[PDB]
Amino acid sequence: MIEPKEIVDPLTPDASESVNNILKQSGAWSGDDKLQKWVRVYLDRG
Amino acid sequence: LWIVDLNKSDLERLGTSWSGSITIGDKLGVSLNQSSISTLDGSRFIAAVNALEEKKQATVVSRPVLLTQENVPAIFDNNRTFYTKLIGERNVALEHVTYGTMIRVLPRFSADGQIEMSLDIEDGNDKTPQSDTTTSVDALPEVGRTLISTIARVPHGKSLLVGGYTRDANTDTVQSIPFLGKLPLIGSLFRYSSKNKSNVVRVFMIEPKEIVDPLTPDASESVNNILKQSGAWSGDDKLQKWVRVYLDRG
Amino acid sequence: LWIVDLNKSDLERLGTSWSGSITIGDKLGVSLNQSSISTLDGSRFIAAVNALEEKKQATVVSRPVLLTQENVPAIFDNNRTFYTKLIGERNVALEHVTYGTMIRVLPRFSADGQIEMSLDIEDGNDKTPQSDTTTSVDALPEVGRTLISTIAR
Amino acid sequence: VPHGKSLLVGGYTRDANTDTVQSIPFLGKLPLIGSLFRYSSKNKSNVVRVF
Amino acid sequence: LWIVDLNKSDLERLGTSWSGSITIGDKLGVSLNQSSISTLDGSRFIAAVNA
Repeated sequence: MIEPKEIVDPLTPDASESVNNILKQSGAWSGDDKLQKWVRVYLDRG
Repeated sequence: LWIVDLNKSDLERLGTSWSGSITIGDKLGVSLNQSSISTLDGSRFIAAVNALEEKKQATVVSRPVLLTQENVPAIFDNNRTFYTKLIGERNVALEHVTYGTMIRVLPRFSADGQIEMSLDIEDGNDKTPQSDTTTSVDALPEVGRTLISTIARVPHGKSLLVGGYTRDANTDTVQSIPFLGKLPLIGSLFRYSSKNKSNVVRVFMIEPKEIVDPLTPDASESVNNILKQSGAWSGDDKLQKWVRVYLDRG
Repeated sequence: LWIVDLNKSDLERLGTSWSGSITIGDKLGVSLNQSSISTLDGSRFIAAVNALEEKKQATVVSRPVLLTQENVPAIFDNNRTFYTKLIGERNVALEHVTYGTMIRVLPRFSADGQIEMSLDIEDGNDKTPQSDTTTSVDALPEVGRTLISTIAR
Repeated sequence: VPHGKSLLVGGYTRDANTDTVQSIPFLGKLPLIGSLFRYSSKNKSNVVRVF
Repeated sequence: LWIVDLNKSDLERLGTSWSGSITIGDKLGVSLNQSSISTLDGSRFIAAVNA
């Protein structure tokens, strides 16, 4: 079966906001690390 | 680029299954649920019992980041090469396969401030067959890949869903002996029942943004805090400071 | 694109089947429902009994999603490659087969607001023969595919 | 880049968390004997590479 | 050019897993969580423990 549709708006909530809820729930989150926060602060700027 | 991958599973087996042969007084023999009887003539009845109850869960979130300019093609690549020895005589060669994450993008600003991109995404890994059989030592890395080629246009700071894949499944079997499987307290030794369930989700998301400022704090300042915290710092050495004073001038 | 796959089954065997040989006083022998008697001369009668009653059910729902623009061909691909070692001498090569889900679409808006598409769908998987025989260790992945090529609006 | 400043060119992160639980269906729920039949594993990783 | 690479991990296994064969009076045999019984007919039950 085929079901097409037209996209006019971006994702809500953002792609970087739904991932931070997956990592906190599954327990794989490491944004609170003392050693890795010196470099992950560049990538998670937004 | 975000690559989110989730899994879930369930499994339960409980029951027996009778299959064997017998020999009754070297003049007549009785088989049960078999095809070959002669090579299993000296054996006996087998009551294979199964009991298991399994749960599972797995999340993987991977993210490559790449920086480029307007109208300039860029490549990020993180691969793995597998070399094999084709023992010929004439055109002897080292043949190789390659698999891994790979992005090739060509960004461009529109008139409104949105960013249009021409994407070529590949995300592959190595699928493993059973390790106990002989085909794990030869040149058989079963590779599974995932290719996406499209064109999307996102505003500055927002995001779009480019690809995706879901899969749901549920199987269940029930076996029994026709009359003995309905006994009240003895009939549990003859039935059999299995189940299965899985839920897989993979998505690909794109989030571009515009860079106008350099890093703050500097790249040589965030590294000196990593080396001091992890204990790998050697800028206080008596012997290596005569040469490391040229490189760490700033 | 939705790919729905359902199954159902039923099975019941119940009964015996007699097939064997005998030797009566080293001067006459009696066979029963056989063709070869000489290589089964030292054996006996066999009463193969079968008893089974099986039910089954299986559902699979798979769904690939792809995003593109007007008049732009796009590809989604989720495959699996099987490498084999053809031990030749001259044109030695790694030969490979490939199977998996694959969509190639070319969307286009009509004048009324409907979306016409030019589809090329492939959905394949790996069929498995009996594991106990020797042909499970060589390069025999029996592949079954499903190809569809059409135009819909 | 300006003179003396810096820029982030590449990058890669990866996070993972798996956990399995196996048991025997009835013997795995005994109070003091049922520990000899269960099984449980875990895993976690966090990788960061930058250029 | 700076190339920074960090890692982290965690792992814990605890439990048993029963898989073996038996022979009861040379007329009937019982397997448990196996596929091949004939080449493991002279063996016993195995309780693989992990910690």
